[PDB]
Amino acid sequence: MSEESQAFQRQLTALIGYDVTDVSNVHDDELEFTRRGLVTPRMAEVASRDPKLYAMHPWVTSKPLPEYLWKKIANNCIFIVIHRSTTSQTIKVSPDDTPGAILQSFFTKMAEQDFVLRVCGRDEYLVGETPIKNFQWVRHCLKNGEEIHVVLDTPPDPALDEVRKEECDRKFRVKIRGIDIPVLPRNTDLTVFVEANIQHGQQVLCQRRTSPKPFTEEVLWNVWLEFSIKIKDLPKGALLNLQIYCLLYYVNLLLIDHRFLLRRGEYVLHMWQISGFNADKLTSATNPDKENSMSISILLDNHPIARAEMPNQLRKQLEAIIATDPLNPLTAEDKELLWHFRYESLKHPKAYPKLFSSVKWGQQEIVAKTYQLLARREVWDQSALDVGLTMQLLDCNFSDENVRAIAVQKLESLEDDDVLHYLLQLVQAVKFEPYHDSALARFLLKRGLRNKRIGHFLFWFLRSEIAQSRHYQQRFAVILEAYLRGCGTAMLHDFTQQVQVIEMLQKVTLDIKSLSAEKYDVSSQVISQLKQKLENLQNSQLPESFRVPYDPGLKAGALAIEKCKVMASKKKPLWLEFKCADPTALSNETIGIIFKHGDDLRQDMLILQILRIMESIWETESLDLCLLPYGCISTGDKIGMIEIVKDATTIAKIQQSTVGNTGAFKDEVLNHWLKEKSPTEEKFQAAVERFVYSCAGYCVATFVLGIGDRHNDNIMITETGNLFHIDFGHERVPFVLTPDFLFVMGTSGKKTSPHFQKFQDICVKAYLALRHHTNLLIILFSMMLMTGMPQLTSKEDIEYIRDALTVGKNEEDAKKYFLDQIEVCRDKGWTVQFNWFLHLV
Ligand SMILES: Cc1nc(N)ncc1-c1nc(N2CCOCC2)c2sc(CN3CCN(S(C)(=O)=O)CC3)cc2n1
Repeated sequence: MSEESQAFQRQLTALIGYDVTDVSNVHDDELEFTRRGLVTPRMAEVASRDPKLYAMHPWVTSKPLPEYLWKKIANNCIFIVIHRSTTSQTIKVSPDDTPGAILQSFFTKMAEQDFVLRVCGRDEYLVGETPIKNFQWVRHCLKNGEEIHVVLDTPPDPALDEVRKEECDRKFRVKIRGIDIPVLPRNTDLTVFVEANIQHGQQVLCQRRTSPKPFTEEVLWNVWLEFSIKIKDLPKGALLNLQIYCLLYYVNLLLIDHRFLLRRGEYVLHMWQISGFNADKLTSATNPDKENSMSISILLDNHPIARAEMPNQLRKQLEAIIATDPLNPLTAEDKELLWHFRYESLKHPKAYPKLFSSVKWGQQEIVAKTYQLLARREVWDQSALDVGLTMQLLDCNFSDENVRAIAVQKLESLEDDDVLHYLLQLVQAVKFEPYHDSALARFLLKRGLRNKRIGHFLFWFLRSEIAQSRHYQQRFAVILEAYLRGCGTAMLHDFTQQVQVIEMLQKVTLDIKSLSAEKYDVSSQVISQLKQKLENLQNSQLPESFRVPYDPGLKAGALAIEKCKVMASKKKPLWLEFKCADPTALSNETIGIIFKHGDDLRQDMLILQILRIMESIWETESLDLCLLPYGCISTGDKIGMIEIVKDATTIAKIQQSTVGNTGAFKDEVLNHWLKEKSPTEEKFQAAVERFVYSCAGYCVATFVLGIGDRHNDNIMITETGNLFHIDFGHERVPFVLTPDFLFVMGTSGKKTSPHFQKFQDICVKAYLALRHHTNLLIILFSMMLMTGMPQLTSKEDIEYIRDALTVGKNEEDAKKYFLDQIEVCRDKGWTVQFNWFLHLV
């Protein structure tokens, strides 16, 4: 390597948080093979992308402009203000106008083709052949009733984006020699055995055990486990799962490797423990900690890898099967039915998941017929993209390259707008890939290199996992390094600044938790310290500026120390606020961010993101439920940052405001509070207006996910009437619709107001509109559970959501069912709200 070539990797490693060159936690070369694998897709994409558009990353959408935003223009005319030094002219514009089309208009109307229309305050540009109606920023503006302010400045230089110059029939069998652990201790000497399983996509193909022996730090068997599957019947991506019961430890090994070579020889694998089903169990990675872990020792010794129409009534039997949720499990009679009629099943795209689950992948001949089936793909290829189907075929139930590859094929037609919607879940879905290199891994790579916004979020999502997942940090690290090597020095520089900032801040956050009561209230001595230490960074540490990781358009400047604090929580998160480093920004409002250690924010991200998906699903049907999914990025182990929504108050505090007698609750306060924060009667009804939708919004969403049973503290509202929930870190009620809410709406205990009619009316559309994507939500959710929560019941836990969405019912029985939830609120008022801790001591 070149000397300076090695100062780079060094750079890359500290941007990643893992050393992708290290080879001390491998027993083969699949990861290095995969660094090399991706060089071609990396370069292929770097080469093909437009320098000048990649530079500006215009945020754009082909979707139609929703009905609700259409009424927001009663004139087929849009007002775009333009700024240059002092003065600023305003220009009438048409929804269909174009950036070029108005730079030209601007010059004409003025008593040249080498500038650009940027936004004030942001690195967000209005550039390229898009209708102005189709720029995200513009659609966001019309929503909130804000003028569209744009500065005329010169395009950024593609030079800065430059990328550094790239330089038998034998039954299979396995010999278990022994296990070994440095220190077992627990209590009683329960016997112990191994469980050797041959798995494909969680499907078990075969199973064997060893004579149970009482637990001792060393245990030797020398035993050959004689499997039933034939060496030649082994399918690609087939794991030898090895397990230790007394379930204490597990480890995996791909039996067929990354060059289609059957595995062979001695292996000494270091096993993972079990914390007092989920995707960590599937990992091909071994435990880096070779000092404390249990160890299994094994030996392989065993290469290649080369008409008629249905009756009228089975057809119906089949169509029934195909017409059922992603969970409703298949019986052998189902499975044999889908298979005998592979070809009729193939004419229906929605059958595909179920159909490829009906494959016996422990048989060369039947896998072989499957690929023939995949060959003749005319009908799948033609179909519209169902992100649901696509995702179901990427989950843990499929471990065949070819199945998975045809799903990723289907993603290719997603525009960035949508890639951003599903990016997080796709990145988590990489966990279910048998092999480090993969269609999906290469697709995520392509799309981040093609679009700086996707590149940005892709970086954090990957860095988030590497940082806190030993099971997958290796595989993800290889993919990030892949990314980082083609994003350009422009971006590499932003990531370096961002990584600096957050690391300094995370120092400050933990040092503050250590110095404070186990929970009780911030001392004055903390307020001193916190402000003191921030100033101690504000000088010659904190970089000048940095992109806000949850909003990469926004560049934070210097801290506003006066406005910083430690939050009186229980953990001690930081309430930090920054000046905006952009002078062009037509405001003085700071950029608030919270920094928390002690909550696993990955759950929060996952939830915030589903929330976004919901908001776009209602977009498809012309509905706007005014959610407020604030930004929240996970950065490390139980540690990350959070956006501060401006001018929002907890509902707890608006109640607790008036005495706040631990729980004496009054129905009047909210509506009063709104008028206080509303100077004119005008802006008030607009607040009541929003509340209705915002409230309606969260009632539906919150219920569906089964996180609707929450305390006051964790629900906030803006001075401007937007209600929202927070803190989605992990008798009853369906959701929170307290009498104080209903008061704003007009009701007061088993009555009906004009606005409450409205409320119900909204909720029902919203509930119905979501059921139009039942499949989508069931798959997103269940994937959430496997890759995001603790170890879950791969039946019991997920089952809730099916019920919530009232699967297998008509719209009436379902609308009814929801209205009944509305009622269980009006029957319990404050009771569990009041019950929300009456427990304290
Ligand atoms: C902590 C946390 N963890 C997780 N995972 N998720 C969310 C939150 C979270 N986020 C908040 N945001 C501020 C508004 O924008 C959105 C975020 C707030 S405000 C609050 C009310 N408070 C403001 C006043 N103070 S104080 C005196 O500490 O400043 C009490 C807390 C508690 C709270 N908790």
